[PDB]
Amino acid sequence: GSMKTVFSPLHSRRHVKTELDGGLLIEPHEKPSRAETILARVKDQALGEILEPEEFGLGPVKRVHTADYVSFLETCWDEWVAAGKRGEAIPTFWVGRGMRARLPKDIDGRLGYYSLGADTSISDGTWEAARASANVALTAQKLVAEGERAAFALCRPPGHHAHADVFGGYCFFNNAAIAAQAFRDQGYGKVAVLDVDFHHGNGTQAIFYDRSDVLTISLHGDPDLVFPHFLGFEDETGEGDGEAYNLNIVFPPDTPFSIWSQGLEKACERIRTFAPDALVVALGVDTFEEDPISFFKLTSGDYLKLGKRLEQLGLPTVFTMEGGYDVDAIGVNAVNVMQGFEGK
Amino acid sequence: GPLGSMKTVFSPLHSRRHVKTELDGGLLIEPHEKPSRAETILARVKDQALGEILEPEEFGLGPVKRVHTADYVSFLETCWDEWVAAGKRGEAIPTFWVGRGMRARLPKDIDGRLGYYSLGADTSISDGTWEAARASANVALTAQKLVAEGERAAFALCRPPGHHAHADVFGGYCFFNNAAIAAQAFRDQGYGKVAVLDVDFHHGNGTQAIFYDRSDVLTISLHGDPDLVFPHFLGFEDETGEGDGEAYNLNIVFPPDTPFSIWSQGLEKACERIRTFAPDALVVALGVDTFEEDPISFFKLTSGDYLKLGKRLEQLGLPTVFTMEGGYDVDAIGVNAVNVMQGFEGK
Ligand SMILES: NCCCNCCCCCC(O)(O)C(F)(F)F
Ligand SMILES: NCCCNCCCCCC(O)(O)C(F)(F)F
Ligand SMILES: [K+]
Ligand SMILES: [K+]
Ligand SMILES: [K+]
Ligand SMILES: [K+]
Ligand SMILES: [Mg+2]
Ligand SMILES: [Mg+2]
Ligand SMILES: [Mg+2]
Ligand SMILES: [Mg+2]
Ligand SMILES: [Zn+2]
Ligand SMILES: [Zn+2]
Repeated sequence: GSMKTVFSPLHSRRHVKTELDGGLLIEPHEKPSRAETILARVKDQALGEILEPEEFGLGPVKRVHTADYVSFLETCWDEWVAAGKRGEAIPTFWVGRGMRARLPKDIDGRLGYYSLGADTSISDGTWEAARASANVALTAQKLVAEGERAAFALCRPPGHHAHADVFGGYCFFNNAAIAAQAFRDQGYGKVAVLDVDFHHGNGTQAIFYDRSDVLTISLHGDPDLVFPHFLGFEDETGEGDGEAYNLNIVFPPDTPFSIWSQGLEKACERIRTFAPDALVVALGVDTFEEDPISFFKLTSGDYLKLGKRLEQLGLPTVFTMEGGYDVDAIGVNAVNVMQGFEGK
Repeated sequence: GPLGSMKTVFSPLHSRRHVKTELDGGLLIEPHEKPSRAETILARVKDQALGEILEPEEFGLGPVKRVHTADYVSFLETCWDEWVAAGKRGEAIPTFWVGRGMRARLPKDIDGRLGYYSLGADTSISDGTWEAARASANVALTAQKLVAEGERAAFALCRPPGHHAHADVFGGYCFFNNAAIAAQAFRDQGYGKVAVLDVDFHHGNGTQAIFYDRSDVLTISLHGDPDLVFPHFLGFEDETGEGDGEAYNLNIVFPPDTPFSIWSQGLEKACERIRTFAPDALVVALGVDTFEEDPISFFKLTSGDYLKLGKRLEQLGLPTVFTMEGGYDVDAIGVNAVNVMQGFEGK
């Protein structure tokens, strides 16, 4: 069975040089070779047709992200350079506990207001790559809505950590949330977003937190121990009409696929009772045993089983690429999910 | 000239805080809040024979914990050790924090705790930060005791500074809110009410937050517009307190190129608010980064204006503790800070 992949070469326009890590500025983990290695394996395995995204404009993006946030991402680098800063655009101050969530005028204050971390430098081309990556997800969703059983959105930058008006965790536009909202806007009554990336999809959770029409599930490492730290706990089950439409399943270091799979089954069962009309899978392969910044122990073969189990949900499915940082295996791992899904 | 009567408290342990990196404009550069700041001010204290100089008494963490939460104090004692133990190779700097929409929930990992307890990433923690912050609170508390025991005023030559630290948040180069700690010590010793006046260029956000719902401590700050400058998310003029504290916080905000003539009009307003409040003691959070030559200032105070500031503060007629806050160590840093004390003493 074949599956189409949407890939944009514009991802390379985001090529930052610094990442704040352990008190030093290091080479960034979320680097362009990630997207190129997955794309190469897609070709090598003849998974299916590869296409460039169509341009949907900011309309579908602003169905999820606030107008102010979108404007800020467009002008942030220019404002940063104009203000005389010499590094890449990195937050120095933020709304600390006890302060007001009030938007200030200065670039440093806006940059903290709209962020949850300092590891996600902004520079020239970030706006364009974030736009292109959102259009990648939207093209995959159009492919599925127009007849494809599934499509692979090879997004870079990733998306699942981005709130309606907060960037961080290498994410700017929540590609999965945008594709989910695209389904809803096109008449799909109910959408599930399943987050199998190693880290919590905190952005997706926040975006739909008070809603029952989009079910949000994430499996991830314990946020007591890893990013995002301040969301992702198992007591976060929604609010208002969204109560019982968010589900976090956390795991500790050294978790093997046998145990992680038990969490997947719980997720799948919650999807079954929810009975959605479409599925968005925010796919990260940083659950891999050789991932440099994560502590699960999945093997490359386990990604074939993952894709097989997702296919058994029987839903229209859009895969949005999130994390995964072992550059030798990232291509093999991600395409294995797709090949698993296609019965291979 | 003869030795004056304004005593200065100074701890050599301030040099235990001596960090190598500061995040600024996307670069890790040499920090702006250097040990030479306190040494150069101290040299002017000696050179002007302002008064006796003494080392602080050790008061212990008790008076610190009248202002700061126990969890936060424990965090600052262990932060460096936890950071090294987790394998980080740089100084201890927040990478993630409680962004809008996330929970104010304390996590286990050192990275999460660093972010939970911080409002900024320009304030690296390293070895000796705990000890220097402790010594600096003791500097303020020794100054408070000197005034409680009979002195009209004393100068707490604190480093690191304190006015940006909340009960459980550090940032803006500050760890323990020395001014607040001294204000609470006045209160704990039977002074019915205390006013804390912040003349540093930046908003005293920590002090405001600490007493924000209280009427027994009046908090006033003059500062550059937080729309433009740190701390950005507090310090606006509509923050007037809450609950019992309503009308007991006053922020006085100024734009770029503000001259002493206009800054003094806000100082007159602050002094009037202190007069009708009628406190039993006054704590002045003194920054000299209002100086026209301070690299982060956009006020136009001259060195002579600091003499006029000190004279005006004396006219309040209050028992007064000065805690040293900000001010870059351009050549005149000590001239300017000590000018405040000499003007208070009648120069
Ligand atoms: N310098 C310190 C950064 C350490 N790592 C932060 C964890 C972010 C996880 C990102 C991800 O993998 O979930 C995404 F897909 F969004 F990129
Ligand atoms: N790399 C970014 C830091 C730029 N600096 C602005 C905020 C520092 C204000 C501190 C102060 O002057 O109020 C204190 F008294 F605490 F020292
Ligand atoms: K996840
Ligand atoms: K939901
Ligand atoms: K001030
Ligand atoms: K107050
Ligand atoms: Mg600024
Ligand atoms: Mg390897
Ligand atoms: Mg950590
Ligand atoms: Mg009275
Ligand atoms: Zn991840
Ligand atoms: Zn200052």
